[PDB]
Amino acid sequence: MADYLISGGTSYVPDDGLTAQQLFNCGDGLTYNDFLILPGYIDFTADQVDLTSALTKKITLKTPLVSSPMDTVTEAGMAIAMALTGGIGFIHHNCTPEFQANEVRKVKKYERDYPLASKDAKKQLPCGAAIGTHEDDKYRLDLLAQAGVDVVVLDSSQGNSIFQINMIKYIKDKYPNLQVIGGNVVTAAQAKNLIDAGVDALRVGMGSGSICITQEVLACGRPQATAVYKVSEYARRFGVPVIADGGIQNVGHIAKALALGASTVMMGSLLAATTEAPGEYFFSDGIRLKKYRGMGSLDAMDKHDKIKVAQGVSGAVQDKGSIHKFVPYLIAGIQHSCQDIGAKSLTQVRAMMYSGELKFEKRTSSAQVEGGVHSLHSYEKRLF
Amino acid sequence: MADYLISGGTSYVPDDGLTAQQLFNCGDGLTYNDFLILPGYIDFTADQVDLTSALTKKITLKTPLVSSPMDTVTEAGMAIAMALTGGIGFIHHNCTPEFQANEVRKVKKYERDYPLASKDAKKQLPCGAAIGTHEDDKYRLDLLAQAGVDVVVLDSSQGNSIFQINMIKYIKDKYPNLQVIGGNVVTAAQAKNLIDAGVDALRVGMGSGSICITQEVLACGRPQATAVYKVSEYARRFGVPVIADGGIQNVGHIAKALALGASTVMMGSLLAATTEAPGEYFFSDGIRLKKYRGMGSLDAMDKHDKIKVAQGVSGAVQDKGSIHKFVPYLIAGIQHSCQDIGAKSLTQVRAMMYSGELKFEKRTSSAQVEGGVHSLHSYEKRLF
Amino acid sequence: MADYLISGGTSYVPDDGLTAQQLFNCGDGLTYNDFLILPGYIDFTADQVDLTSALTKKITLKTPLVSSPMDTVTEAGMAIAMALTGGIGFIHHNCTPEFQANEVRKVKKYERDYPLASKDAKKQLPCGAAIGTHEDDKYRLDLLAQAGVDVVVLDSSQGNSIFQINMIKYIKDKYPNLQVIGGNVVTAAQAKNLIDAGVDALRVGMGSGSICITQEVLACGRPQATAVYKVSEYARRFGVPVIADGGIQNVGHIAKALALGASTVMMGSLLAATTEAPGEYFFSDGIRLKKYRGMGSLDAMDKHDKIKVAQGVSGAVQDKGSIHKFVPYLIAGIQHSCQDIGAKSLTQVRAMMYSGELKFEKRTSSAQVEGGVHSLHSYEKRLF
Amino acid sequence: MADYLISGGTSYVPDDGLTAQQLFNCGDGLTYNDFLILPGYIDFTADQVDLTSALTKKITLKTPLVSSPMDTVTEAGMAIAMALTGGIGFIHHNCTPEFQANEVRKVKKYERDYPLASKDAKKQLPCGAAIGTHEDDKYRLDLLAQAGVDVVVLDSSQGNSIFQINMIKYIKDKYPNLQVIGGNVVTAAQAKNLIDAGVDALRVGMGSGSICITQEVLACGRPQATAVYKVSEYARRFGVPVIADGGIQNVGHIAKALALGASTVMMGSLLAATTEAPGEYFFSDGIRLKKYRGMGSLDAMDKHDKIKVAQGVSGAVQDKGSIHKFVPYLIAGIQHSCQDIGAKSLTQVRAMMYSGELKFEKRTSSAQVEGGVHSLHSYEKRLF
Ligand SMILES: NC(=O)c1ccc[n+]([C@@H]2O[C@H](COP(=O)([O-])OP(=O)(O)OC[C@H]3O[C@@H](n4cnc5c(N)ncnc54)[C@H](O)[C@@H]3O)[C@@H](O)[C@H]2O)c1
Ligand SMILES: NC(=O)c1ccc[n+]([C@@H]2O[C@H](COP(=O)([O-])OP(=O)(O)OC[C@H]3O[C@@H](n4cnc5c(N)ncnc54)[C@H](O)[C@@H]3O)[C@@H](O)[C@H]2O)c1
Ligand SMILES: NC(=O)c1ccc[n+]([C@@H]2O[C@H](COP(=O)([O-])OP(=O)(O)OC[C@H]3O[C@@H](n4cnc5c(N)ncnc54)[C@H](O)[C@@H]3O)[C@@H](O)[C@H]2O)c1
Ligand SMILES: NC(=O)c1ccc[n+]([C@@H]2O[C@H](COP(=O)([O-])OP(=O)(O)OC[C@H]3O[C@@H](n4cnc5c(N)ncnc54)[C@H](O)[C@@H]3O)[C@@H](O)[C@H]2O)c1
Ligand SMILES: *c1nc2c(ncn2[C@@H]2O[C@H](COP(=O)(O)O)[C@@H](O)[C@H]2O)c(=O)[nH]1
Ligand SMILES: *c1nc2c(ncn2[C@@H]2O[C@H](COP(=O)(O)O)[C@@H](O)[C@H]2O)c(=O)[nH]1
Ligand SMILES: *c1nc2c(ncn2[C@@H]2O[C@H](COP(=O)(O)O)[C@@H](O)[C@H]2O)c(=O)[nH]1
Ligand SMILES: *c1nc2c(ncn2[C@@H]2O[C@H](COP(=O)(O)O)[C@@H](O)[C@H]2O)c(=O)[nH]1
Repeated sequence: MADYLISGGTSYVPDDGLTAQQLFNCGDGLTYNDFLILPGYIDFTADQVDLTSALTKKITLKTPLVSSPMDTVTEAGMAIAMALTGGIGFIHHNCTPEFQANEVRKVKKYERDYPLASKDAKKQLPCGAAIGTHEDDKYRLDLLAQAGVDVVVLDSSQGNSIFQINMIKYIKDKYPNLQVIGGNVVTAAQAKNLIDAGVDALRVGMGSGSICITQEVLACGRPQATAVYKVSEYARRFGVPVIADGGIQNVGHIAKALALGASTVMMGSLLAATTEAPGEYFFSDGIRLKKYRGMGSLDAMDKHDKIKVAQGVSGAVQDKGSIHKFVPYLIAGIQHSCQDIGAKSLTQVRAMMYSGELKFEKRTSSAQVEGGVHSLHSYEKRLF
Repeated sequence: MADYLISGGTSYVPDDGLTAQQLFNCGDGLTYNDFLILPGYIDFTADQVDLTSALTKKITLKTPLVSSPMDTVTEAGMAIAMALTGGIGFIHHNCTPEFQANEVRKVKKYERDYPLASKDAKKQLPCGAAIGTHEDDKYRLDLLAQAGVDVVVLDSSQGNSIFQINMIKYIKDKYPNLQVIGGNVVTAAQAKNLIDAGVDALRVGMGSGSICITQEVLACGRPQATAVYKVSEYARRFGVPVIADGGIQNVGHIAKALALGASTVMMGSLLAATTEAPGEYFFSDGIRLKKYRGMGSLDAMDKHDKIKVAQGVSGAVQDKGSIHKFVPYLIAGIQHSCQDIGAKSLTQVRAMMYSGELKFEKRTSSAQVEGGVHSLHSYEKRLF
Repeated sequence: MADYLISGGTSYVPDDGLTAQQLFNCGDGLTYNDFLILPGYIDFTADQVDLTSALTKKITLKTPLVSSPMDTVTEAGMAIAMALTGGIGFIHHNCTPEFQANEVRKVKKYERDYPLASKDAKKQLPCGAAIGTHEDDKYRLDLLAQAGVDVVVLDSSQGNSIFQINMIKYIKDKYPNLQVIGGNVVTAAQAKNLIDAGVDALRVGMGSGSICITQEVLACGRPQATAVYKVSEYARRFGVPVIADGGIQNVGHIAKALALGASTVMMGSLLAATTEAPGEYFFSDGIRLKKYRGMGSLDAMDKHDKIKVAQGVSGAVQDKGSIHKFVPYLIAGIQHSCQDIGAKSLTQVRAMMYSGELKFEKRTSSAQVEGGVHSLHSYEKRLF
Repeated sequence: MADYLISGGTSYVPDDGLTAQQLFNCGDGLTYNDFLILPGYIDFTADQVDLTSALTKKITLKTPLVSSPMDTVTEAGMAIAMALTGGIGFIHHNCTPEFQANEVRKVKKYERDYPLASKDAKKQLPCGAAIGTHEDDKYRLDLLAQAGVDVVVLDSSQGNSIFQINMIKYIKDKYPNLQVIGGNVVTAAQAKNLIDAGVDALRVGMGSGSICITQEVLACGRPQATAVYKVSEYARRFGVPVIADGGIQNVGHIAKALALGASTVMMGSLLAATTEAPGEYFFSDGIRLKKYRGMGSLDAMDKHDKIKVAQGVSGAVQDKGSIHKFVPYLIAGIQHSCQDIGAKSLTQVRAMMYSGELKFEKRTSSAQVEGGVHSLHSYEKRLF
């Protein structure tokens, strides 16, 4: 009976790799490409992995994927597609309040099989919308609330402000049933103020986005993986989920963001130039392209005698096809990643991470080269 | 559903204190008085604590207490008392083989209520006996095996020898059903050789005993708490329990030895001058005393023209009363200690320790003074 | 204008010594004698130091001193004396509920000048009382509430239990206006559970008391200075004050406990054998003495067939005179200590400590010897 | 009253990121791109940020921007433009003394709206001029003093020399009212000698300039961010401001230099190929360009048989437009950066930095890639 009595089953496991706490205690400003998750023990098949995810304190999704509130990413079409694949879309506010409300209404009234489709308590697709922290945003909010919006995100580069805190309080007084997402934040100190003010989730990231130049221009921000880990670890103490926002370039980045403590992942460029994204396709040197621009680029700010300091750029992204084809690929990828690290659900991934059972490893520059494609004359990379 | 979905229950727990791995990675030669166990969460009562303990790979006891094979500690009387209170005694070999075998026979034929009493498969009290690693010990072993001994301990200060390894192999060939305890060892390197040779448990400790001067004379040994932790951590990988032997002065020391990975605790001085211990009581300045001596003292070695290098001393210990009164006090103490640290069983204490959930703290010299009785003119310390 | 413009006043200050965060990040189990506070800048006189202190979330005292709920320390006489000198006393519960309630009534109805005297909203002296976590303590609590008690302390060695959490909830439901002190705790993990359950203050300390042997017997506890710093730092986040309890031997210890984050300091032995303490004076070899005993000593437990594991001892303490003479000395000492470290109030001491402005230094053993009296043939130590 | 009494307001702030002292204690030779400033708490608008800056002990500017004394950067036109936008220009000395004095006189006699325009006590634009440390520089200094120059910079790659110290003493004897800037220095040891000799400011930087090859040729220099932090921290003790000189490529670099302790920032390439810069525009492959060269390049040294060891290169820089359009953009950028990090003035930025309230983070190579523009097919970067 010694085989059981020494340690209560709870067998010996050789200690290899670093816990997340150790990896991010080193003070290096790590981001996603700087580390790997070590593989675990596999006892099940990839199709059994559950991706149920908390968007806010009270809104639950079938998948962890959400589309960013950007005028080249999310309108009613994108919101409908993401809700049907089991996520959610946030409708941008670079438009008039009535226009934005009409987009919300199209999503709320919408209606080749969608077992994961997100619904509210009335069998309607959920829809989010963005607002600012200026005075006219109160009227915009009233119209959105009337359209039946399910959650609003307070859209700012630096959410730890008197303006955002006042707006949060105004909302939680006038609309007690509305869920509010605050941000963007990258530190626990910012997160504390926003959680004290009553947000139901946090949007995490500053300057990591593909179109962002805030770190270069204003010298302020944080490496994204560290930002996600630190804010998630703080917000977990109060039961507040975090949306990891910016710098997602592939399925591995999604999996890493979730393993570091995020509950949902927001995507910009990775959903741009899909069919459901707004704007028209164009051609340049034989490649199909669609515009994709920062909300702080001059063109986006000139969308309605003083210096305007641009914080984003305006570019183009290559065609990706349909959301209905692309999102299943991401889902299958995340499921395979969970299987490799030995977890039956995203909830269990994060539980293993906080308990120290999940292990990580740094990657030097040579290790990143080794990790990519190398030593070939030519190749084709087809993902699915 | 976020309250569950973020981390799967598995709530936030502030990080305070050191894991055992961290405490013993510091390289300080710590022993028992140098550290404390931090308190945990209490959900049950002390009388519900289960003290079931593995003595060997195949022998299980109701309590973790065993009496040392010393000619001032354990003969048939002590062995019977410890078996009745739920532990075991090891009969010493500073005597003729027929004498030792007769002691074993008295224990095996023995027979105010003993629900914890240790039994074998034939409703008989279990009994251990010590042997050396010289040639005549083979004949001594034959007699002990005929008397029906349940386990033998190979009695040496430094068990990692060709002599002990040969004796272990001889025993495991001639008596395949006999359990063998090897030792004493204080390092993983020694433990590896003995476990490879096929021992069913390890006796841990060198120079920590109350009567021992081996560290002073031969400069060889180890601080006991470190020795127990290191050897237990190695032996756990192969399912081999360890007996922590030497330097136990009180119930806190017992609890610490068990929390560091030991399965059973051996006691010398703490059981000397009990009524069941051999030898007669005497008086010296109005105090009742009984002799207690090291097996490597000159008097013990003169018990059967060359230098004899003594490794122990010969002294006297104050009267303690009956084993039947004293052992219940130790049991109640260990149960209260487990309750304070939040464990329902010794198995769960060790599981918590290896998983990092159990936390520890060092104690400076001022901290040890603060921990003891201080700032009083006089006092009486009555333990139970 | 550079003299101002470079750093906004905020002059250069050479970096010397360790912040508290650094001192307690080292992992050594430090207690009070292991460190010193470095002196600061003096701009005022000692008599201007304000000692206003928070006892609970809603009870404020003129001084930080409280008397322990022990049957050799605090009854109505001690409670009246401590309330008159600007602190508070907690009446012990090693007595019948009616007896305890009568003590509370004597304090509440009491009535050579006391500008610091503690009062409640009705110009009555405040009074605390201790209760246990067993079922009959509910009836004891009802009687105490009727007597008009202002605060109750839940009296346990290990407060992080289902029993204490249930009792706290029962109290906060039946008596919403009663302040409740939970404990004893020594870790942030324990503090989290108790703060979540709704305590208004925390009692900190396990095994540090002069009469305590818990660390020796049960191996569980913590060095007191570390315990105070860690729990205070956690409890500060939720606005919960801590009472530092046990191991206070002099004014320097009081000052250190307050600088480490405690709001009030509890005293046992240091108030025993005062005139107001219960029990009679006796003589032993020409010294005047009074009994002082742990609440977990056998005699205290035999105050009304099973092992009782003692956790305290029973001793005697030398006569100290009157509380009305002794407490002013402690007050003057604390004020001088604050002046030396450059703080106008205890609140400002703790603010400096948390901001890193207050600096500390470790003391080796030789440093502690040098710090005490040395190099003399004889001496008299008269404190005031 | 506990909410105030525990810590005196002075709320809890989660500890995230590194202080500047910690960031530069690591011994890595960091420069600007290696780190970020973490965002703080915003309570005000960007247009309220005050950029008042100390140029010397006694000269104060409305903005922290100064133009470098280089013959492709600063003559009378540039000096007038920078003084009108609230900064200052230093006229180069690669010319005859009478020529340089005539430039100074044009600035001193000069005359939209310029609310920030720098003035002296006589309502005249301030003007600086560079001199060397050779004997003929004494006569050059006499002419400059007669032209009414307000400050002189002693122009050297390595200012910690007997020549520079003698020249400083000569100046402070013959012209007690003239402000003197010494440099360039990169270490506290050099700064000590120059401050002891009586300089009123320090020019910091060696080899970081865009046109500089000193680090490659002579192996001597320092990474610029470390140089600025170290020298600023030393010079602050004596009330001496530092000008951060070299390697400024964008607004984020300016903000970082100021947050590390610099009072003003000097710019070379970033002001070259402006309209006010001397030299003519030319075309090369359809791009408008203007020459920009190091003062230690062969062409600059051949401006008046022996090896000349070049320390700079000679190149061309793309057209930037007018100083009057470009400088407002930098000003607005610096103000937004201060707002993001939560400071109402540059003085407050540095106060937060020295007090440990301002926090920083390192950036790995992957973090720098993530910080830039990525994951796009094409883009346009328009800054304002
Ligand atoms: N790193 C990022 O995540 C990031 C970075 C840059 C821009 N963006 C995006 O670009 C867009 C612009 O964001 P932004 O940060 O400029 O936010 P914003 O437009 O709300 O802020 C503009 C400026 O006005 C101030 N302001 C805000 N509310 C105010 C009020 N009520 N009264 C007075 N002043 C007020 C802000 O503090 C800020 O200085 C947003 O959509 C944002 O999401 C994101
Ligand atoms: N620290 C401790 O735990 C400790 C220390 C000293 C003594 N003791 C006790 O004192 C007693 C003395 O034991 P010991 O350690 O002296 O061991 P031991 O009496 O078996 O050995 C005595 C010496 O003889 C050698 N030897 C052993 N077997 C041999 C063989 N077959 N052929 C040739 N040489 C052989 C040993 O290696 C050793 O040098 C034991 O009861 C022991 O438990 C214990
Ligand atoms: N280090 C210290 O601070 C310290 C140490 C020892 C004793 N003491 C003092 O001595 C006295 C003894 O306190 P104690 O710690 O023994 O606590 P206690 O007397 O309340 O508990 C005795 C035992 O009964 C259990 N128990 C408590 N409430 C229960 C309930 N409702 N149902 C079932 N079981 C319950 C406890 O968990 C504990 O094991 C107290 O006055 C205490 O303050 C203090
Ligand atoms: N890293 C930089 O900041 C940097 C680097 C290289 C060049 N520069 C610039 O290029 C130009 C060249 O400057 P430099 O550093 O060559 O200094 P410099 O021209 O004054 O010195 C040239 C050499 O002559 C020596 N010298 C100087 N004064 C002397 C005296 N009175 N008597 C005898 N010898 C003397 C110097 O020590 C040096 O070895 C300057 O405008 C400088 O600002 C700057
Ligand atoms: C910086 N960041 C900006 C800007 N507009 C939006 N954003 C942020 O980027 C995210 C998208 O990043 P991708 O990497 O493309 O997925 C958005 O969600 C938002 O947080 C901007 O102008 N400057
Ligand atoms: C050193 N150690 C010795 C000797 N004889 C026995 N022992 C060891 O001491 C243990 C008992 O220690 P206590 O602290 O009294 O409980 C024994 O079990 C054995 O391991 C000796 O001569 N020298
Ligand atoms: C251990 N600790 C005990 C016991 N009774 C009370 N206490 C604790 O000691 C404190 C007093 O300590 P001093 O150092 O004398 O001031 C009490 O307040 C309580 O916390 C006991 O039996 N065992
Ligand atoms: C090295 N450094 C040189 C030389 N001439 C001037 N300088 C330095 O460079 C600064 C300008 O740097 P940018 O990065 O263009 O702004 C000047 O202010 C001066 O310190 C040289 O020949 N070699």
